[PDB]
Amino acid sequence: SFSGYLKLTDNVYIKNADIVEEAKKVKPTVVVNAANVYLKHGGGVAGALNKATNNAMQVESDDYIATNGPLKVGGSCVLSGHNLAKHCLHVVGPNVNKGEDIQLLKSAYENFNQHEVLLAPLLSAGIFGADPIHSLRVCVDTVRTNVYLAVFDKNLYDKLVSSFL
Ligand SMILES: Cn1cnc2ccc([C@H]3CCC[C@H]3C(=O)O)cc21
Repeated sequence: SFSGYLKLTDNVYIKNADIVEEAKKVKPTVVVNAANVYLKHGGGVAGALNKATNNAMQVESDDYIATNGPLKVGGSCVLSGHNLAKHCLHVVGPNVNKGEDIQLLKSAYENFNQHEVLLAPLLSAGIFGADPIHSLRVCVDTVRTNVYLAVFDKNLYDKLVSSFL
């Protein structure tokens, strides 16, 4: 099971870890990808998860978009977790660097409530351009299921713990 996490609330846990390395160790039922609407997994968490699957995540994702069209910002889809997890929940948080509405971050975290336990990154933070302190606050105030957050950047992890209310 999950180890070395700091408990933040009744249901939210956090650790300074690379989500690919965590997924390889734990083999969680669900790993969350920080996806975009086209499921083009180029960089950040998505680029890292897809590389760890030897591009199988991108081949599956292209077939999903060909059949279904793009996701909505704030939406999600459940696809295979390949060699990392049973499932991958691809969730699209708003990208502030593309000018998207930060108010959609709560809708994006609501997708997590459809799963009892998840390994996840902070949505909309990192290269998506939003404040990670705000993303952690929306996560705690929105997700009711058990979420294990992997924060890759050590300096960011220390900042998030020290500023958590
Ligand atoms: C590259 N990579 C691997 N595992 C990750 C988990 C998280 C992240 C990003 C998501 C937004 C906040 C940022 C971070 O926690 O440092 C990137 C990762």
